[PDB]
Amino acid sequence: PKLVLVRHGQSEWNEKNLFTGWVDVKLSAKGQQEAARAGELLKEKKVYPDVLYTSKLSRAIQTANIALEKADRLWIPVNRSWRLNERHYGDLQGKDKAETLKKFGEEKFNTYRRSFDVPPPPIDASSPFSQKGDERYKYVDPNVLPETESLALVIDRLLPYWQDVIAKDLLSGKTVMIAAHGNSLRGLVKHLEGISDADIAKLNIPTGIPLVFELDENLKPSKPSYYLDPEAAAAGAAAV
Amino acid sequence: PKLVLVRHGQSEWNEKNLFTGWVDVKLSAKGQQEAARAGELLKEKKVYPDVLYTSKLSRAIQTANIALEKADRLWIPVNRSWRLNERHYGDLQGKDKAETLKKFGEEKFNTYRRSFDVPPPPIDASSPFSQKGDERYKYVDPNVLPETESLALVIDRLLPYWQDVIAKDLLSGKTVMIAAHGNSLRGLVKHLEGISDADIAKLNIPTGIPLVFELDENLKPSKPSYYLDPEAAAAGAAAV
Amino acid sequence: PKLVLVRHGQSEWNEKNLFTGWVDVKLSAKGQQEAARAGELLKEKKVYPDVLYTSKLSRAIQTANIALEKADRLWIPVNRSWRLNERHYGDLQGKDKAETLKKFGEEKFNTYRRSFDVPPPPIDASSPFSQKGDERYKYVDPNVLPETESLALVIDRLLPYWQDVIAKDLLSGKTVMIAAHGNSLRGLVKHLEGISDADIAKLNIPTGIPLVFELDENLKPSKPSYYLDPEAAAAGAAAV
Amino acid sequence: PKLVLVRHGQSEWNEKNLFTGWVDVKLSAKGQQEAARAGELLKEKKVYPDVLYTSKLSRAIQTANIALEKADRLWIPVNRSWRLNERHYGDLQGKDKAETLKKFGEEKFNTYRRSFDVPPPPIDASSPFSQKGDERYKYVDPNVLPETESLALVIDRLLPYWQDVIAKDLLSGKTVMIAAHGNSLRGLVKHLEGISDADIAKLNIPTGIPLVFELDENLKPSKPSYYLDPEAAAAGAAAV
Repeated sequence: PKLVLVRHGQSEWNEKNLFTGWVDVKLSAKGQQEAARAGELLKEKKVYPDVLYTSKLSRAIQTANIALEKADRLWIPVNRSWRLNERHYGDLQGKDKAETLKKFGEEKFNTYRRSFDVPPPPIDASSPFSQKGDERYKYVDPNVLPETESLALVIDRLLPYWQDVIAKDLLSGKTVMIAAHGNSLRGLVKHLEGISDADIAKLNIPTGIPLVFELDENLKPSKPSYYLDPEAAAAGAAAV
Repeated sequence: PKLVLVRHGQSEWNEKNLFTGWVDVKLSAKGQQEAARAGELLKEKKVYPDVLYTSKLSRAIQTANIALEKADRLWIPVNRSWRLNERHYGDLQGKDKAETLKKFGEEKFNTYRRSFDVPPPPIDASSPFSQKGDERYKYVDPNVLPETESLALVIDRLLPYWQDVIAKDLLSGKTVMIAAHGNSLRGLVKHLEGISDADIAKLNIPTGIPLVFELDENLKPSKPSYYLDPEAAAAGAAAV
Repeated sequence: PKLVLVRHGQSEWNEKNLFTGWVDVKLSAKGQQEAARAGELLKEKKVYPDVLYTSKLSRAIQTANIALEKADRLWIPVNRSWRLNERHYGDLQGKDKAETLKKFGEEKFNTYRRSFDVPPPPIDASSPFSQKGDERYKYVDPNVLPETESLALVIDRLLPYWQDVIAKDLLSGKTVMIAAHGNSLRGLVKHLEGISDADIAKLNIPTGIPLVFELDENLKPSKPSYYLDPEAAAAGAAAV
Repeated sequence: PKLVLVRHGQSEWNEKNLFTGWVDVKLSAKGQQEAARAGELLKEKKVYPDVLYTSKLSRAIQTANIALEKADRLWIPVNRSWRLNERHYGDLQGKDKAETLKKFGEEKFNTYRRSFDVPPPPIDASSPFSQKGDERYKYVDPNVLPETESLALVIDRLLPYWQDVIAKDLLSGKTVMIAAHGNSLRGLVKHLEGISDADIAKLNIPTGIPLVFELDENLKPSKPSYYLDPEAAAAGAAAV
């Protein structure tokens, strides 16, 4: 089976230096161009997805819609799940990254941003940046929607969706495309590749360049994953 | 329940004067702006669909994607069906409308364009504009795909989808949005309003302006349908 | 692909000589044994369905449940639809077949029972045997539910389900089993085999014996259909 | 919302004293009678489920089919998931309970049978009682299918199904019926009622008597759960 992962490009809050998490902000103008590039790469390299999965956040959905327009595959069915959403940033949602760094110090800042298992403080329900009660989550058990998450917790809520729903299409022979976010894709890669809890902190997935996995019958990589544009495939950080 | 209908704006072949039918062309630049306007009207009139239905033709899917981005409702579930597709134009697909008019004369040309039950001539299998074997229809019974259609035949294949699938959402209390095509929407409007076979030749649905039906528990209009921009009505522009 | 059709065995009103149609009666004791036999034949002939389709009438659902228990395939997915329902018998539902014969004469009685296109008289709304407002049809467009049907009308409402939903499973390589009724299966067999309007009045499908179609990629029979117990064929018993 | 839980009655292996786990054995004759009683109780007490969820194990599916036949609600849609299956008994699958008790001692026997978090030893893939490769699990990620489970592990794989799928129907206003097994229902009850890790070991759910939960908008009990037949509702053990 073949799995294609696309991380959305810059959002309007990334350009203003604000932590986003589950706040539903749109792509910036550069983000829209990165999505177009992703779709041009699917077309140039002839990777034609049969089914699309997205999160419930607009920035990843806009990305997929632009990419699939460029790759001429807009007609494919689409499924969306909260379990592919970005990590919830707790009380850091809506805060300035430079102001947060000065407030907490580099140590705490880097623990919140990149520890495997230390989540940022929980957000308050009265906060304007809380998603409690948002309409797009009204049919999910209200007790499972997070008030903060670490990457470990993202993985725990992402896996069951991979196991029962995405895997069914891969095992049926479909090429699946996932349009999602930095932490939810980092979580999935950790799982497929078997990256340790300590090393995953160092993994970065460039924005806007599709990552392909060729998997065998047990859904394990049959060869190393590869980006559709290796040169551009970025290891030099954007912000991290 | 509430139903919102949106006809896509101008396609790239409408700009070039060619009959499109099931050929999968994209929106022109004007078409894209008409889609954004439909989205602005949804947002301005506070009409917020809970589920989207599109045909399998890119021009309607692009229209919904742009509209829902402007209405800020990109997260809603999306279902697609061939039964919402434009009428299949048979052997006229890919043909110049002026040349066709010169070749068949006014009388035959307006019959093919607007009779209720006389279809255009069947497309040939060789034709570069036939959709036989197209990947997006591979899971439908091959025997039901049309080689040509009249409005009457469009209605016969649309209604079973309306009866079991769209009706289920409407009867469950969802606001449903349909992004589709001139003849498939004319077909549906003929059914909801009880317009005679003689009279729907005169019905035209403007491009890019959402048409709202408020329906009762029997799925019959409880009040007249209305456009979200009544002033801008009339489809007599861009071809009468 | 492979399709397996099973007509339910005798209902409790068939035993009492009453026209059933959409009235939801249960299997008789004999009917239950006929369902177990169909299951034994599936298991003995190694025909193992991957998905089950039933109507919304208990007698066909009970039949599938007993059969699949005997074939050891109870875990497969199950889909139900009103479009697989028996023909609606109009004002004849709940009526004694002998008394009806005495009241309309042979000629009118055999037309109603077996013409292709003359339906029985419409049921009245008062009737204790009408299904109007029945909870199991509450999510279908109320306007499409029948007040009476002929075989021709059964075929018109069955085919769209066959074309989009059952065909999708067959074209995906699933073996599909349908547990349904004499007229809905006669309707489907007329379509697959190309039996004329004059000739399907003579087609009878025995109760409880699975009928197998081996179909090609166009969903046309690639070889003659066959029963799993050819010897026991003929539906001339329990009414000719 | 209203949730109804039914534990299946005796299987053919329970009567022979063998641990079952995921081995797919059928109900005994007493088990079939207990299922009929469950359905008679739904009818007598007027609890009419709108949707059914079952595991992928025949004993729970047969239970539901018999119960729904007695309550006259066979037409309701049906969904099945491996996540509602019984606890996998690891290497104890297929072993005699008395022979296992003498082999291990009461201490180890009771840890394996009722500890919250100590699973029995893993089963071998070559064992005849292993479910690795079984056809009904072929579309699930092969890496998540267990080789042994404790109740803690059952709960971890059951919860995501409850959170996204079952909860959606409860939140949509449907009365849901779950037909499942002792440990998967004990897991769900632990979660809804907030029973501690140490106390859940003592919880027993009688076979064949529906347990009803009346839940509020956050899916928490609005009043204590109750059995449809309190007297019979058994606390005196069957085997435990």
